[PDB]
Amino acid sequence: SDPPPRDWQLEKVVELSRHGIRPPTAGNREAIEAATGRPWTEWTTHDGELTGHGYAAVVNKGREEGQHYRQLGLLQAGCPTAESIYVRASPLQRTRATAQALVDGAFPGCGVAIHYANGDADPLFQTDKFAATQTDPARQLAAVKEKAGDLAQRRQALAPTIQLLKQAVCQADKPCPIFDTPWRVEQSKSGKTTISGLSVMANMVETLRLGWSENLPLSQLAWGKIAQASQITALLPLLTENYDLSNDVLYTAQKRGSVLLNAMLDGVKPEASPNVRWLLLVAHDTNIAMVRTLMNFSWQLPGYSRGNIPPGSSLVLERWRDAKSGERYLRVYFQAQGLDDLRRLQTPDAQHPMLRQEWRQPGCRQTDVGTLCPFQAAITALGQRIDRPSAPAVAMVLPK
Amino acid sequence: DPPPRDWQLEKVVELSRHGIRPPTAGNREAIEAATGRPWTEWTTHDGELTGHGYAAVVNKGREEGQHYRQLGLLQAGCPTAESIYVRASPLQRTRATAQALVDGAFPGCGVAIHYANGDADPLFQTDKFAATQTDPARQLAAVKEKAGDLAQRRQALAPTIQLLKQAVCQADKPCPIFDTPWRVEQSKSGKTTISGLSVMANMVETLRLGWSENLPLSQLAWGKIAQASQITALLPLLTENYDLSNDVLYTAQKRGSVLLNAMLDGVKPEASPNVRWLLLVAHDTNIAMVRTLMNFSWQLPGYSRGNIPPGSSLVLERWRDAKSGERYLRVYFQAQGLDDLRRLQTPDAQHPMLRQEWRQPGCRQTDVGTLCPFQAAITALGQRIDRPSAPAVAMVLPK
Amino acid sequence: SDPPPRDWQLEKVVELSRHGIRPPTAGNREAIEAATGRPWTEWTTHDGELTGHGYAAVVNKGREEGQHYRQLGLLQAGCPTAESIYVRASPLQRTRATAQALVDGAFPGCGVAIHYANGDADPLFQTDKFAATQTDPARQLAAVKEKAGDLAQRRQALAPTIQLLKQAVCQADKPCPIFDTPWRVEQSKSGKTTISGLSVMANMVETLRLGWSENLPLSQLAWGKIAQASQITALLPLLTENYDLSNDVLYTAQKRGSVLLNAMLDGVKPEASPNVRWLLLVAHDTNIAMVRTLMNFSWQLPGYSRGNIPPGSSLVLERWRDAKSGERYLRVYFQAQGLDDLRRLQTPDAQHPMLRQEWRQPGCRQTDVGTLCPFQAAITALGQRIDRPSAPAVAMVLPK
Amino acid sequence: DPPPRDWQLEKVVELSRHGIRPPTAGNREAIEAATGRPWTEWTTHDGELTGHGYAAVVNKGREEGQHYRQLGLLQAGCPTAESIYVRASPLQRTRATAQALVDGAFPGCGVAIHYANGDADPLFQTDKFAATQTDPARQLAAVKEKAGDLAQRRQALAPTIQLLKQAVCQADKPCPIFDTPWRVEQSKSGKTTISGLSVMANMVETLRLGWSENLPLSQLAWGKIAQASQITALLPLLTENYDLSNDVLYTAQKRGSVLLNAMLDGVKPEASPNVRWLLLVAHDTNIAMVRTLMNFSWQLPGYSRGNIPPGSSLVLERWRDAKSGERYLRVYFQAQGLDDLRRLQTPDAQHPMLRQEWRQPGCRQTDVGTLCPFQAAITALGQRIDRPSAPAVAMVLPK
Ligand SMILES: [Mg+2]
Ligand code: NA
Ligand code: NA
Ligand code: NA
Ligand code: NA
Ligand code: NA
Repeated sequence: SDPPPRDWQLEKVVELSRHGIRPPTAGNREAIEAATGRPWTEWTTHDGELTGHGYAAVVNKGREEGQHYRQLGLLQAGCPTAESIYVRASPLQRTRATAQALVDGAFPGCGVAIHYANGDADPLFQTDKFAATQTDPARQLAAVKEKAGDLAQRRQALAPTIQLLKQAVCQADKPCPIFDTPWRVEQSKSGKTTISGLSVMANMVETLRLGWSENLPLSQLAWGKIAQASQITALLPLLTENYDLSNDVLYTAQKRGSVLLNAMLDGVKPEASPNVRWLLLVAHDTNIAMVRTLMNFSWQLPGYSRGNIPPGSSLVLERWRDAKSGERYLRVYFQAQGLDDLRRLQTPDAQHPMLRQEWRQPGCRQTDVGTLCPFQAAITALGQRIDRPSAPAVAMVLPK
Repeated sequence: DPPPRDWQLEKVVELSRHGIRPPTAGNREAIEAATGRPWTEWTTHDGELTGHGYAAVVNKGREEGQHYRQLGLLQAGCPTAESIYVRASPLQRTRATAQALVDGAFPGCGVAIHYANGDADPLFQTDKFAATQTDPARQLAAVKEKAGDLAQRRQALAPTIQLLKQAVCQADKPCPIFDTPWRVEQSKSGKTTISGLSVMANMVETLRLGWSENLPLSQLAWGKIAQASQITALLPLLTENYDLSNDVLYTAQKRGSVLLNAMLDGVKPEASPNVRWLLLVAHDTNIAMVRTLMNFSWQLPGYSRGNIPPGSSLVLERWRDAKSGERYLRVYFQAQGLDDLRRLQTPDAQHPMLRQEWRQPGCRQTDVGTLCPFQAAITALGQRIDRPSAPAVAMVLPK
Repeated sequence: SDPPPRDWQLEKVVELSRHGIRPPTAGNREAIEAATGRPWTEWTTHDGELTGHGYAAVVNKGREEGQHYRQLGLLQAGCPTAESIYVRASPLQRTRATAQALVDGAFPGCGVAIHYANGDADPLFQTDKFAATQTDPARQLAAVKEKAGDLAQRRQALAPTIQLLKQAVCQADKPCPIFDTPWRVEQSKSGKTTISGLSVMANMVETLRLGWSENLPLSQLAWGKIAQASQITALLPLLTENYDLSNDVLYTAQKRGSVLLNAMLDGVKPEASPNVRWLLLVAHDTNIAMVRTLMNFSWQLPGYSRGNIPPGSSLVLERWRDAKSGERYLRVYFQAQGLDDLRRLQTPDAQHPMLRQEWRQPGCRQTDVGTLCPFQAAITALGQRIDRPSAPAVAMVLPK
Repeated sequence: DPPPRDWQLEKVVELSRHGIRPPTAGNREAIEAATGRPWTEWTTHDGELTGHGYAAVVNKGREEGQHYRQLGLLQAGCPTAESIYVRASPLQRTRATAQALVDGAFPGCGVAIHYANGDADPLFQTDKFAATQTDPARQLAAVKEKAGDLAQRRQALAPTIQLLKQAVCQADKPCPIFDTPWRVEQSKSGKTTISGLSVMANMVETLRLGWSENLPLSQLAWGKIAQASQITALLPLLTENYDLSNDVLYTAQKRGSVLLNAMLDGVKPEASPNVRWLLLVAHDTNIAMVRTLMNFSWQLPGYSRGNIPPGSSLVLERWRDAKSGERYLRVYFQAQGLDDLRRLQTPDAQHPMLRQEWRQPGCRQTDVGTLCPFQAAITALGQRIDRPSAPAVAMVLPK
């Protein structure tokens, strides 16, 4: 490495990470097995929990990240103190274990603890469980229908991708129910709004992507039908489509993601509590999608479709200072590993770097540390779509 | 006086312990009763392979794959059916460890592992098969005979017991286990244990595993243990318990002969399956019985005599000198150190695996390690095998 | 450690180190053996070369120093580049080997090279070998006599210390010539000005101090007569006195030290060549004494007399920046290890820290990183006594 | 089946190599002639102990002192006349290494070392004493007999020779040594060498020492060598040369018997001097002859068979079980790894010394290592000693 930058100084990191690789959730399994009329692989990890390979991949990212932040002088050599980091994970096993993996890698052998809510609902993450942040089913129905438009036309436009999925998952000369169902907007008794057909197809594509990333034997991924990363990439358009029509619907993102984006923007400002160098939040792709929608931030990384959120990927806000003037800037980016890098447990070292895309707007400047945006203007732009009634203050430090 | 050599590695037979787990459900009940307090609940289910445990096993498997490619045992790239066969005990923790090993050794290659359909593999769960079960009266006598004066044994380990008590007992509260005399105990199903000692051994294994896991110190032993040397100081209790259980010769003969026999058969030419690397993944109890039958033990840095760390393994290597055509066996045990496990250090050139080799007269020092004339080595290693307890198994399972 | 400072940023280090522990020089030995009428211990190291124990002690300081500068974010993690450091050593073996020891410690296993002049004279260090920087014997005679004043009175005032030295080094009922010689100003045929009696006594005290620091057996240090560090400390007043009347004479320091102080002050300024994070110069106590005299900087560290310069000790200038404004400051200090720490090869970790004294003047402020002085005013004050004709520009990067 | 034990370490006898040196003057002449080019001039005089070498030895001695205090062999604080006696070969490099060891082991204690007044110590410079010199005709025959077909030996090491040539030869220039057939050569004073091989061995030792020294890569092998594995790959040439010189049994018997005899006598009770630790500091040639008489060799991570790194040592430990009163011998060789030396890594719990133990039938694994019944061990270790070449020496020198 070259010596660390002096003219630019990193002050604060706020990071929102997805959990690492998991098998399908119990609900996902029910759906995909019904959709294809056959059982899918049972993994060595319990459905919905972080797999060992998932933990290992997250450690690899955390290790390179900790080295990077020591190199830049944000963190101390050796083990951290309370001033170094605060980790808040969604209370699910998969997110707690992912949070452990990140600090396990970033601070080798340091026994760094994580924090999570006592109950099974954290108001930053399980926003459908709190009055201020719940959607109204009637509004969500309208919103999804408005964005979806002609669903027959969307289904026809995805026909080639649907065909690739069918080839991978359907048994020769057997019923494959899901490919016969027309795409329509449906609501559950709890008022969750999904698209018939597409939503379960999206569950299938995520499961295949996760199985690829896991390094499952090919015989156990899609019955030997998928053998290269490009074949996963070709399926991802269905997942993007489902996201466009669920988590990335503005109404839904405003109701269910405003509290988290608000917490993140406040967290990157000076005078944040807790007073730490790195605030690390670990949650779900749902949360990341809603936040990036409110940010109006879109990405497309090599080997992935638009907006894809891989396991152990993260959205980062960094506050930087021009040391020649004290003027503050924000850097905003999304990072992930590629499909084969995850499968191979490749460390994201200098030669196989993380995939990354930075947000920008007029007035941002390209520096040796990344794209830096005047701080207040960046905060204002990123926060425009926040629904204030849906963004109550949350104490970041869990009482614990 | 070594002759001209052209060393070629022909076959590896490896018996690995599973990686790091939290206490088993049974362990937890015993240790929580023994100390009168709850112990940390890990993010991994009791008895399963932890994420950190998986990561540490990947690291070992990655360097091992590189090594055996460098030696020409394994071809470049992904393996074939002739490269490797992996058989794991059917428990989640052993299945998951088997996966981690080939995940590291053959990056991104989707290498499968194999395990029994039921809850019992006749190589590993040997107490579930008549031919390989101990007789209760014979086992009781063997354990009594080896234990001798247990009051003296307990008094001899007093400093170690005190260190354990300091770590796990609450000030000004009862701590039941430390008040129990050590006595032989035998269950209705025939399992012989030592009262006091055996539960203390469970406690020490739990603390060693929690250290190796990189648990926060507050959740390891309530902040009382902060360095690896404090774990090392407790391990004599684990060695003592092993001496009086898995390492009792009679027990090892009944419950371990089938596995050692299978390993010695696997390392000979014409083995089924025909693979360059036979990888077996099981439990410390299995390794302990096997090494006892071999009359082989070890002492590695930071560990007590015969300690079997998570992800450690016993290895048999068959070597040929391509010039003379003579064949040799190399036998060793390998593990990572305490801090290396805690830190997820990959075992590279600067941080090598800890290793000790077996030898007997006739063995020679070579550029590839201690190599022993093959026939004499297999014969010597099999001398303690109890023939009626060694039925031949099919190594390749159904699928 | 706590996280590195953000409001204060270290930009540049310029360091002038003494060589590490050596046996007496060949000249020293001749003098001290004549002075006491007996042979002194022959060390395992050649006279005047860096001892192995000396190298080890210097490595210990370099190792903690490299860790410190990575912690503060001046240096990169891992091995350095050309931008990290430039090391220029006096061409003597003792100074080359000391320079190697410092980077050996600071950058473990990195094979960092050092630089030194092809000949046996470097114009920053062997200043008596270059026309612009040589003293005139007639002026030096006047200068030493002026400062020395009544030498009989100085000798009488040091009588208790002289007695302690006699006790350590003189044989019972044998001639010890040096203690009979009156103190007078003398000049050699080359025009070097020394004080008779005192100068050789100072040679003796340095040799004893170095033998203590070396961990020589007590039987080989002063024939068993010195057994604790306090006994070395008690002798050091003679060394301070000799320094006051040689290297610390203003005239001499101006002629022979201006070129080096000038190079050092220019080196800590922005726009210095070479463009490096750390300029490390390795030379002799003579050079350090002249420089601190020109700086008007005096120190007294625990266990040492005023101005003492221990083996492997150094004078440091650091340029710091207030990251809230870009305003620049200078920190100036002298550092060493204590006598027992050197003898024991103690690493100067957090629990046995380097002994240090900082320079200051009105306007300096105490910060969490040390005493910081407004940069231009500090440069001006430190440079007041430079004799400009004696301070020619020197290319810092050796052609080489 | 171990009995109750209370292990007490009673005596250590240690034979250490000197630490890192540059090439000797003689080495430099040979290697510069062999490659037709000047080699780096170090800041240390040819053949002397380097500053880095001193520092690395201090590190080892520091951890060793701590260890032997922890075991109760050495009292707390500074030693007494009964704690240690240090005898070094009279060369600067060995005297300086002896100092470094006690400098580390007993911080700030002014511990003295001892050496012969002349240029020859009868334990170490054995060729300078009639009883312990080889006969020229017998030595020539022994070396010829072991060497056999040297053309085959040279052809067998061709890949290694090529790696050396790539590191040290200038492109498009003559490199004399690589064009010489390997032949037995005997000087007028009786010294037997192998043409080609012996100078290549000098080159490999120089490169290994330069690596260990932390020389800039540009000054090591003109930038051609950048990692430890490249040094490891060259070491077979050093092993080959040792096999045909210091490790020839006849040679070792004549020139090594006096030293092994003194070591075995020193490790027995009632030794003179009465000290807890007898420390001898000499040369790789001495260690090689001693281990050959012991029929003991090793292979440590990153090193070829029997390699003797700078600051490495052979150790004999006499242990007593305080319960039974039985006595045991433990025998091992220890060294630091290549990167550890280069980096001046202290050998702490996380970076332990590399070690291999000797054993024979009857030895047992214990909590303090491989321990061998004392009388049987000393007898077995002394079996190859040539009695006429083993006069008794006074261990304590005049001063
Ligand atoms: Mg290390
Ligand atoms: Na840093
Ligand atoms: Na689209
Ligand atoms: Na659990
Ligand atoms: Na004075
Ligand atoms: Na030299």
